[PDB]
Amino acid sequence: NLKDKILGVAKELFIKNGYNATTTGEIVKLSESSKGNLYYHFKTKENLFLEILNIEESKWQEQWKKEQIKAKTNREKFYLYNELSLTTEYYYPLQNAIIEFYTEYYKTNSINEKMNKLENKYIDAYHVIFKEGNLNGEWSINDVNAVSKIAANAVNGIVTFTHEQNINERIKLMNKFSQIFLNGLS
Amino acid sequence: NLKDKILGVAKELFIKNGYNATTTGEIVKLSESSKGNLYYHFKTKENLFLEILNIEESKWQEQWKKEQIKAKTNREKFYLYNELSLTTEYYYPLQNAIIEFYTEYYKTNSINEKMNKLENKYIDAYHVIFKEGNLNGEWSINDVNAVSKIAANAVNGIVTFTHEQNINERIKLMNKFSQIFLNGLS
Ligand SMILES: N=C(N)c1ccc(/N=N\Nc2ccc(C(=N)N)cc2)cc1
Repeated sequence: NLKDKILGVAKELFIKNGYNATTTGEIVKLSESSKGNLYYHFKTKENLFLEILNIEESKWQEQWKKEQIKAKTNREKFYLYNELSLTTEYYYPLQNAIIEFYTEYYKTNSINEKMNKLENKYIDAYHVIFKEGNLNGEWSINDVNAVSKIAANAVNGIVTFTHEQNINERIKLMNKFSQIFLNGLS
Repeated sequence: NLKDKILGVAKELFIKNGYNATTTGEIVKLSESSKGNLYYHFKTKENLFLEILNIEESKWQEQWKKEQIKAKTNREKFYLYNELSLTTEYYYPLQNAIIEFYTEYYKTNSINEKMNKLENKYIDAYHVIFKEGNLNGEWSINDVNAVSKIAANAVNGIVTFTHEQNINERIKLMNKFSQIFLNGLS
């Protein structure tokens, strides 16, 4: 709990003021903890942030798990998951601190390491969809892992580098993509 | 040179660090110049940055012109463009910085105007490729502009969120993408 309290307050601090501006000092006092406790649990702000990202990652899976029920077939799960990724991030408060964190620790392979363990989790989503899709003759892919890293990053790029147009156009495009992509698998 | 020497340093700081990560003070102190210098050419930081992007963009589209000749069909031009994006030292290595600048300056329409004019060069390459492919009868695209934006963004995605993996593993994925994508266009 004192650990959970820290992660909760930290999450809010990062949202209201960003990664860089937020100090462990603030986190320490606001969660009524201590530098020692914070160190014992996370060692560094970087690690603390990675753990928040971890928790967020879990919630996203939990969400997806109950959200994918609206998609009977994997084809649909592909469509839905990509659309969800696009819409939910449009209003994800932590997104900014993440940008800040990423573009701040992508030079050090230290933190860059644990981040892939994290990204892998986001790719599993696809992995499952593509594997499951195979065992249902929805398509036939022999290099799942591959196609999965692709869908993951292709989708993230569409979500990340299309910031300017109205939300409908985006969803329209993202869907066009899921269509094209799922078609090139046949 | 002077102006051109600034652009050179800034370009490095924007990559080696980030948009926000680097300030007008750094660029100056690390160029033997002084504060009250940048004006007629570099009035503001957002101006200096947008300038760098303009450069890198044109240096890349040019390299592509002097390299796409090795691709007889447009099908091959697509693969080729996507592969090179992984190896070039232009534009793409500044995507991280762009992301920040785009999510922290997409309000003042004074930017989104010029900022988006730069987004047309980005998707143009695919525009030409996809459009020409229609004439060359290699495929049948109706919503070229959409596909171009989609391909462009999808690719930037595979390029940006994999910069920490075996450079050849990347080429591999990217090629699998190009394959998957084009096969979907028909
Ligand atoms: N195949 C991967 N390594 C991979 C998989 C999933 C993934 N997901 N998101 N990545 C990601 C990367 C950067 C940002 C950002 N700060 N703009 C946001 C998200 C990123 C990378």
